Amino acid sequence: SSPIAAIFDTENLEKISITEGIERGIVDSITGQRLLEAQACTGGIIHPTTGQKLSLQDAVSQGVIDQDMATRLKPAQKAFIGFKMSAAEAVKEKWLPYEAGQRFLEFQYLTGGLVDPEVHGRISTEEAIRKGFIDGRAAQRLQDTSSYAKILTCPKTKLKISYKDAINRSMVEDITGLRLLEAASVSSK
Amino acid sequence: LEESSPIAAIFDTENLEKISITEGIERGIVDSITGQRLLEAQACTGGIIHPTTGQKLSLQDAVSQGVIDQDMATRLKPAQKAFIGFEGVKKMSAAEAVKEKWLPYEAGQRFLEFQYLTGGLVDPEVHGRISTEEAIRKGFIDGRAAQRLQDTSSYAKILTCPKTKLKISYKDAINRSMVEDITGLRLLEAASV
Repeated sequence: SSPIAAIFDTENLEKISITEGIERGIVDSITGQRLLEAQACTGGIIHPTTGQKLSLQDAVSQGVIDQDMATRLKPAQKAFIGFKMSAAEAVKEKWLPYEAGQRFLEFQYLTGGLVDPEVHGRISTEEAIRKGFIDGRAAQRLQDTSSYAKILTCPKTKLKISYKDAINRSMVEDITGLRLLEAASVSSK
Repeated sequence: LEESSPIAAIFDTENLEKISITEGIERGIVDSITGQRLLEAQACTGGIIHPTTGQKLSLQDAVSQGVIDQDMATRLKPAQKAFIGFEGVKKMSAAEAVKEKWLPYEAGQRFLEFQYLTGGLVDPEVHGRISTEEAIRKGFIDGRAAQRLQDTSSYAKILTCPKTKLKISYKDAINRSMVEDITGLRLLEAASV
């Protein structure tokens, strides 16, 4: 699946970047950062309208994310370009908290499979196991997308949801092909 | 296999058909305690598994859909809590609940094993599964408890295998289960005696 690219501000019926969603207060800062991390660790920050995958520096330049966010996303981008080492390895080497490494791997798994920084390519879970990125247990966890940590506050319902839930709830924009997550100022629940 | 999806339902060998655990109990091919435990394994891992759709259900919805009966839903509350979390007194995970005597050791242990065998212990905080390393980090279990979970071969035989009627562990159940072709749902065979 494609990563969630941007936010759909239901109340204002318009697509906005995750950053704007945060600015508007309809996507909390943590959730927003995590959505952005999901982009960085899977190829790059997604321009909300062009769909172009961007490096953090270009994202900042294009106004897709601000400098502070760019800073906080460094580990996420490295989960893609390498720390080269992968997020799983960074967690092992005490460079990245488990929580972070786990979501990065889930972000990658849900979007095509774990990323192997060394080749930019994705790899099968069998290969990730072989590479030591994950063990069979982690593989079963990853494959069981229904049990992913509810690390996001659904911007619309305000309930805790996983990134798989987010993808499930996301809608695709008219052929930009971009996956949008609806957001509201207050819970729709 | 060391880990796998939770057993979802029963394959009634005599009738060559998949039925819910509840139905297995009803037809007397799965005893109520074993059936309850198979259901606990589902409840503590996210939800009662709908036998046909595979969707995870709250106990309430499972009762509403006839997937489990009212009395069973009552008996499954602790297992569901093993997933959603035990009221803080900051929700407690199953392991913590055992420590605070809120959950009998046996029930807690069953739940931890069910989770472990199906991907990893559940962190009620984020309602997701975590590596054992992380569970240790969170203080859910210490190395000793982690070692116990790892030795799946030594899990208590808490189930009566629906087919052989012999006592087996959940690990055994998963190893003796069959994956239903189209659905990917894990079934345990059951026969009458």
